[PDB]
Amino acid sequence: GDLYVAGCGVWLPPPVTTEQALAAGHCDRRLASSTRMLSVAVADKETPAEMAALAAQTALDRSGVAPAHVDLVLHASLYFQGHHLWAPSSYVQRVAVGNRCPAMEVRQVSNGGMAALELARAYLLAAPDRVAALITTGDRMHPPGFDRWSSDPGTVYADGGTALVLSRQGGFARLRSLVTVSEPVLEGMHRGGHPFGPPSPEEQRAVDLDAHKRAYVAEAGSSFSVARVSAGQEEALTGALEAAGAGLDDISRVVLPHMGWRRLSAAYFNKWHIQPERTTWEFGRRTGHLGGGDPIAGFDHLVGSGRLAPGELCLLVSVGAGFSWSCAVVELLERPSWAAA
Amino acid sequence: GAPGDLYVAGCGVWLPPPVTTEQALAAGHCDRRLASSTRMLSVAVADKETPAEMAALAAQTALDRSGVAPAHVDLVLHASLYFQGHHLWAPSSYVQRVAVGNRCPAMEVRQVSNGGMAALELARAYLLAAPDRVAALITTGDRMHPPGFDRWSSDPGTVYADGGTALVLSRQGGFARLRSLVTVSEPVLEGMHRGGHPFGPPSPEEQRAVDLDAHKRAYVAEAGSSFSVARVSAGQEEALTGALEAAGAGLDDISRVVLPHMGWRRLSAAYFNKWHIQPERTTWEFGRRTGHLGGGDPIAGFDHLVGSGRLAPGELCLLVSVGAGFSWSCAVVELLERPSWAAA
Repeated sequence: GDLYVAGCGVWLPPPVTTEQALAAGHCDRRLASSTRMLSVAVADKETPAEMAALAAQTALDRSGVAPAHVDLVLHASLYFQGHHLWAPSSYVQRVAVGNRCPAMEVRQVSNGGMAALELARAYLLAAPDRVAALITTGDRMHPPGFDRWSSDPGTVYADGGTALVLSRQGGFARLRSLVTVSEPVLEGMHRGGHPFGPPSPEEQRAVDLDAHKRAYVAEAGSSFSVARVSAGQEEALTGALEAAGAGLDDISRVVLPHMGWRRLSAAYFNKWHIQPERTTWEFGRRTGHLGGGDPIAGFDHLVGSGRLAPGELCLLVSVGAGFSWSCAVVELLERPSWAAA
Repeated sequence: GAPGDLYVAGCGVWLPPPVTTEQALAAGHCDRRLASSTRMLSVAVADKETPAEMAALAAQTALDRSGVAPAHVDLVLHASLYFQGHHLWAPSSYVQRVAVGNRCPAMEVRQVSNGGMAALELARAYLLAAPDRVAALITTGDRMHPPGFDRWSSDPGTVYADGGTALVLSRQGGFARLRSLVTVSEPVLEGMHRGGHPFGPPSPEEQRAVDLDAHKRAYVAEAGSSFSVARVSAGQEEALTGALEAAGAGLDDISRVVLPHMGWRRLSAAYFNKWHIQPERTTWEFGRRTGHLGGGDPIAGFDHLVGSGRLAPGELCLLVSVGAGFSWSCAVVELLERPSWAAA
């Protein structure tokens, strides 16, 4: 009883070029060069749930699934959703679905999209009469709290929404495997306070992940850190491929996080020895890191541009602070009508 | 019991020291009118502890009491409704590192004040979706401090507490059985807790001091007071009746009702004068000394009832929870035995 992907979609605001960022002083020459980012999607006034809802409408329309058959709505994100004590998943449900199933947030930092997929799968499988689930992501990474170029140097953060419709009934792709790996010993890498003590008091101040990474490594050790990160990634990869009865050579396209060149090279290209041309590198480098929606955006790009053929397998690769890793193997069954040739 | 029965195997809270209404009056946080309308006696307030800390502390109590091995914890879910202290950081992973020490998936679930029950819904699904799974840990934690939040006036009529709660859910066994759990959603009401047009897109970000009363008035003006009240009422009724019917029970069959830790005025309008039940049959006295624990009230309330021996074997408990959105969850829980951590 494998599940299906029935629809997917994105809403991306207009790109800002690396050239404009250089001219505005947001990016410097070394950072442009190390990341090799071409542009990043940047929202003027659209808010995260707004962008999530626009993406959901597209994904639902494409899926053909009726509102009455959406049994769950999960909205994932990693940054402030705009209003405290307010329900962004309810906005998404109101705007994009119009139905009355449960709607809630799921977060797992940059692995939020896949985390929601894990829980949505369980939800659909937990009762015989359930049909589809809507997963969305949305984030808006603006000043003063965040610097999309320098809060986490090496990765350039985008504004935008993504959505996927998961179904037990049918769809244009089959979810062949989905595996999540957890190394919570690394949780201290993304906060202040002692890595093996309680979190430091809250600031305030703009997000600065580099400062926390340096402190974590100083305490835990560089060798320990790198090895444990590599191990988690390896476990998710191998876990997902084995569960689908596949090897990396059987994968036609790999959906990777939208990190800069140097990070992807270290984590993936020079590690697994896969070619960048077989991945979503070119798409990601124009888009930026979409909170927890990268693997949805990248899969959506691959399918919509006809780069994936019936019977071909796609590997989704996602990671977030925590750390958590998810990999999934998806088999494309048919080219959907919204796709290009 | 039967296969697919779910049980509460453990629970616990971590509550920081109470600040009395008197202290709040003296300090200017509260005026005598709010004190009188809410009838609050005290609220749990943390000095230095952060939300995941309090969650992990509560989780340690709940896991120890449950006697469930870390290897048998198949999922960790952490619910909350306010800033967790560090952006792009994983509070659920902190809870996992500190309180569980294992490698199952750990994530956050949020549904505002209904978060604990939303996490319970997904925990239940996760456990039932695979034959081999055993237990799941659910935690809540929140720290409602200035300058971002005013626990007495950010949402007048409810006084917010700092603290953590936790519950261990199991397919294997426990001291209580989950007889039903039902969640209701009325998303037409989402605009009530935000700026922007209630039926248009949200207004730009507001990290600033939270002020719900302002957004609520705006909603009612556009949507209509009559519409607003009726839809809130209907959602609450659907969750209640759905949970009772699913359990084979009527309200008369319920020994204790776990209510949100709201102020007396809000509880009277939504529950006491509507359902015609007595405060003594609810967690009113506990809540009025505790305050609104983010999405964790029904866990703290159930924990209180079991821990103080108020609930007896064979008796049924009704959990009542609600959050902005709006979302409602009700659950019927049957106490099977008095656990060893309880008194009589």
